[PDB]
Amino acid sequence: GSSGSSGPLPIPPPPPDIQPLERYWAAHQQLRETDIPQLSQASRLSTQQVLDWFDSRLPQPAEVSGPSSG
Repeated sequence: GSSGSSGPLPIPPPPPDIQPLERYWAAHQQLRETDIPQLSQASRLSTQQVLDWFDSRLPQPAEVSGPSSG
């Protein structure tokens, strides 16, 4: 945790964590406007990032073999 910056910018920030959404997804498999901002903060991503993450995960309209779920 630190702040402040001038001319020469400090080293670049580390990569985000998708684990937060990965677990939550398989855990509940339901994105909520309330869990959107809460999760995004964990994965260190933008509110839009999480929205696209789940949206992309969801079953898109297309021809698929047939994944066994239950």
